[PDB]
Amino acid sequence: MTEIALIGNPNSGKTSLFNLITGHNQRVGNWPGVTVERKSGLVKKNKDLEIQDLPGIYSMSPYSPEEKVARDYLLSQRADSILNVVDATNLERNLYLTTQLIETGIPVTIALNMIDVLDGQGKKINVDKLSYHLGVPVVATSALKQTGVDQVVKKAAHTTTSTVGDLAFPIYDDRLEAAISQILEVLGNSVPQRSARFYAIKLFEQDSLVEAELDLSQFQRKEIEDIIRITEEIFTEDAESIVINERYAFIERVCQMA
Ligand SMILES: Nc1nc2c(ncn2[C@@H]2O[C@H](COP(=O)(O)OP(=O)(O)O)[C@@H](O)[C@H]2O)c(=O)[nH]1
Repeated sequence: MTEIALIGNPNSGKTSLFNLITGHNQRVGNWPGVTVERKSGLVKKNKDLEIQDLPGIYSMSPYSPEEKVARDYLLSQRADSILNVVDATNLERNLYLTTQLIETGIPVTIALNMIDVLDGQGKKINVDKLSYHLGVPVVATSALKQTGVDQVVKKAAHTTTSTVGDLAFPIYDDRLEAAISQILEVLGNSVPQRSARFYAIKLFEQDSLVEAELDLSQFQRKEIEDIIRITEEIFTEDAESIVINERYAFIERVCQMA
């Protein structure tokens, strides 16, 4: 019925949560022809929902096979929803992947895990103000104390590709936004409308996998090269770095509440 994808940074509490949600309704196996573990399973309480676990990754780079597995699954549109496990204690760095996940076009829910530790240190997070400015639902969870779990799985199940109409994509500096829009318009119907922005930013970044597994015309390829060149001249920096700078700048802007 409903396909929810669990993903986040290594040691954010993925396995911990995954175990509490699925119980022993788990199946361990293979991603095709890749030396990467594949596990999935039914939600213990709502048996019509299935959770597909994804590799612990810091970002959708084209290098490690763990990230090719994650990129491919989330762009296959098999998942109805993305349940993002975020470490509360290292909130800033965790959101880096989050911004990339949102761009896939599959609705993202944040399980702000390890909320118990946050209290011990003294640091606080405004869950309401964070959620709104980030544009995604945020449910504080603790895999230790076992709080927020059922509340986040419920949120995830109701935040799907068939429920969500308006998807707030992280808006960056106008100069980069001009480029994304220029790449998008040129792409036309060559990319899935949902994943359009993911592919657009990946083409700007000059991503190996995206370019290779996309049959773009001579006209399209030339136009995308021009846009990249001029944007590099405007920012006086390479395309990969403009995007990295823009993600963190957005992350600090969102942390105007935290
Ligand atoms: N205090 C606290 N610890 C947690 C919580 N969730 C996970 N952990 C701890 O995080 C460590 C790694 O958990 P794990 O699920 O393997 O992280 P993963 O690599 O994302 O799967 C373990 O030692 C857990 O005790 C939590 O909500 N609160």
